[PDB]
Amino acid sequence: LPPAPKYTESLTLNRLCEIAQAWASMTWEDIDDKQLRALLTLSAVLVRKHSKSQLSALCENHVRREALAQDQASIVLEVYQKLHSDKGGKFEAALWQHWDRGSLTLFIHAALRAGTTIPCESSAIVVASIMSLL
Amino acid sequence: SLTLNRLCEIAQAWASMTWEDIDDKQLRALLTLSAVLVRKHSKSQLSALCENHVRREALAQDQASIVLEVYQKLHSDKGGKFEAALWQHWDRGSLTLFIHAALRAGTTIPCESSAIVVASIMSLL
Repeated sequence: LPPAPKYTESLTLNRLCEIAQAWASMTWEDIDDKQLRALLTLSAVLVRKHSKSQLSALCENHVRREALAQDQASIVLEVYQKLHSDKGGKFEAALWQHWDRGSLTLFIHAALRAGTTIPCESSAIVVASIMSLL
Repeated sequence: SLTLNRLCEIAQAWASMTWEDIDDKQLRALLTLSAVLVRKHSKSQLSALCENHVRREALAQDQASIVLEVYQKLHSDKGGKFEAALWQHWDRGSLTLFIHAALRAGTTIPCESSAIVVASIMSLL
């Protein structure tokens, strides 16, 4: 336990969140693959900003807003876990090249909706503690 | 509830205000806010926080290691264990300055070290 110390436009966490939420609330009926590829990277990073305790939370926000069968519910949770653990973009890259690009679009979009919408902290006493600052 | 976005709006609102008139109740909540916010950054960016924290505080490199240690131990923390130890062990002033610098640095460093990931995400602004 260590002693106390003795005496334009960057991608801050705040801006990551504003981008993710801005795009999550849009309709994507005109995006090219460059925008989708970037949305994929945004969504993988956004997942990694959540604690893994909350991984399940994202998934089952995702399952409910998209009305998925246990078939895809299982797959969705595994994808969130493989993105949360992803190193060097290996799994992300596999997703981009191998998944059907339209189902990958639906997944990316629902992932941005879940990341900007679930609580980032499960413990209610931490939630109340932080929210007392107003 | 406490989404990532509102966690950030809170941390940014408080980092940019002056705490010359806050009680220990507000400070204790602020320490918790900064531990959560540190945990939102990837572990590779810990050093970035450290260097911002040192440079904005005009701290000797002597202290840099100590500062980085605190960041890592806040980043590791489960059950608020280390957070609690820190709170009761450090004096109010050292703790105020560190928490405040942590809210400035946490809301302002890039959250991603890779320039290609950064350019890709920033193509959507």
